[PDB]
Amino acid sequence: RAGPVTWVMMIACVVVFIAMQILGDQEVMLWLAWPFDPTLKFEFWRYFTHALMHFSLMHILFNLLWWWYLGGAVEKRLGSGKLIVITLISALLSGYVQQKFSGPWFGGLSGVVYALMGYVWLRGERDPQSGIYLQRGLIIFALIWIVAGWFDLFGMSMANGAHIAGLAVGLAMAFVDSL
Ligand SMILES: *C(=O)c1cc(N)ccc1[C@@H](*)C(=O)OC
Repeated sequence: RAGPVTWVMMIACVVVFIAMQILGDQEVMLWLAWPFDPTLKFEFWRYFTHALMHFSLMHILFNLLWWWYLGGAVEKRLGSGKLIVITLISALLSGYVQQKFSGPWFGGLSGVVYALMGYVWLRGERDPQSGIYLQRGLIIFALIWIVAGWFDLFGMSMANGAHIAGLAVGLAMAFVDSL
């Protein structure tokens, strides 16, 4: 079954998604979004918690499916702490880039997912002895996912700075780790 980190991320995203349905999207964003006013700059959770918010059923479903699979794999083969760090780094960096180009009103675990895609792949392709890799078939679907993000094929208004920054981060960490 899914490790503790894989699990708590999924439950946290579900809990937050429920709150967004009950209270509305904007209201939850007041609390969890990247700082949108200078008065909010020291509320350090916001640099990360944007990743917990999803704006539709499909948004959350596909993110959690990928997270469940890729995150679960990282945790099992490389440990909980490693998944934690990939998650914090990709969340922080993807938010930063997204914000830079589009402002603070955004959310979604997809920055982390793309990081996990790049990470699991490059790490298997450069350090097979790590005991983790992205199976041939899933490489294909990962690529399609990336293509869909890049060309805005999801039918989402959300921009896609988060997407490329996430992938770049995952690749970079795999590089460093395979050394
Ligand atoms: C994904 O979670 C996400 C998040 C943000 N902030 C911007 C874009 C995207 C793209 C996406 O949902 O790809 C699936």
